Amino acid sequence: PQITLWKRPLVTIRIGGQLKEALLDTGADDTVLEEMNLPGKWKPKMIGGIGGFIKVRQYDQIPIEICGHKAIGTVLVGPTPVNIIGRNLLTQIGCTLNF
Amino acid sequence: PQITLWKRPLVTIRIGGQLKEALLDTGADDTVLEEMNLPGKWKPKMIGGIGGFIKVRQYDQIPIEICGHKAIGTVLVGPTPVNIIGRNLLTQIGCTLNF
Ligand SMILES: CC[C@H](C)CN(C[C@@H](O)[C@H](Cc1ccccc1)NC(=O)OC[C@H](C)C(=O)OC)S(=O)(=O)c1ccc(OC)cc1
Repeated sequence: PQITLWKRPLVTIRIGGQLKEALLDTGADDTVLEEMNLPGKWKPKMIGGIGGFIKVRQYDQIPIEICGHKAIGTVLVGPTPVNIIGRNLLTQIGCTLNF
Repeated sequence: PQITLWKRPLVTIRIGGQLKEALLDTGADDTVLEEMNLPGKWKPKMIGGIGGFIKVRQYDQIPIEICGHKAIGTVLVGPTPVNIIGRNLLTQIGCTLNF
């Protein structure tokens, strides 16, 4: 598909047995999801953006389906105001910027 | 061009006669550049990201040439972690997401 940018590029993702709305975010190196109690091991991490840093939990090898395209990789979980699909998963679903 | 996402989508922009590197950021509503001087009146504004809120200066109707494509629109200036081209200008240059 092609997604224009008049509005936020929110799409449906499926992770850990839940469907969620998330931004397709070319400015995000990593994928950052709203607080959720995912199973398995994790590592603490702090990530920085506008306003400063937040603390997140890094889960690896998590299956995430994005608009019917399967992905698997690292997901960071923490108190973000929006779910963010970052480049680590965008590349896996074949996403490019075009102009 | 078509830009893949295995690396950060950084491009050269021209603004006020100066060349800068900036990130094509589909998760940013607005364009925000690190501290710099721009001519004309500005309005104080606050914007919020993953780490909270910052104060910025809002300059309106500013020409920016982004990887050879012309835009004229709102540019925020303040303590962003990196130079960001957001959707307000991405739309002007005809940028879409494709997968
Ligand atoms: C440093 C470049 C940018 C700021 C990184 N961020 C991605 C941005 O696309 C980020 C995504 C986001 C949107 C809304 C609320 C919170 C986050 N955009 C963002 O902060 O936009 C804030 C507002 C809406 C704006 O337009 O400001 C100019 S991030 O902070 O969300 C982020 C940081 C590290 C990551 O992985 C290491 C992933 C995401």
